Amino acid sequence: GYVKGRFYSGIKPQEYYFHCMAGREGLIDTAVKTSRSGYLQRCLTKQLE
DNA sequence: TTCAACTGCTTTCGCATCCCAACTACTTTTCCTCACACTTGTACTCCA
Repeated sequence: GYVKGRFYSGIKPQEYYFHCMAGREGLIDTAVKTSRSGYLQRCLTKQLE
């Protein structure tokens, strides 16, 4: 998966497929990120009100 | 001096049995159109 191609000249189909793998690894991490810090701040602000 | 159930909490707006009907039947509603049995003379002779 070492892409020697550049976006100016376009990338080959093998290295097009690996670059779609790196494009989905960030989008799946947002998909596991539903509700994280909304209840941490509520617990602090109720005591420290 | 510990095991095991009862325990409230993850966000931030807005999105998002009874009834009905089918078709074919049979029937009622009545009103209209005539016949079927009875009877006295008259006719054709009947017996006097």
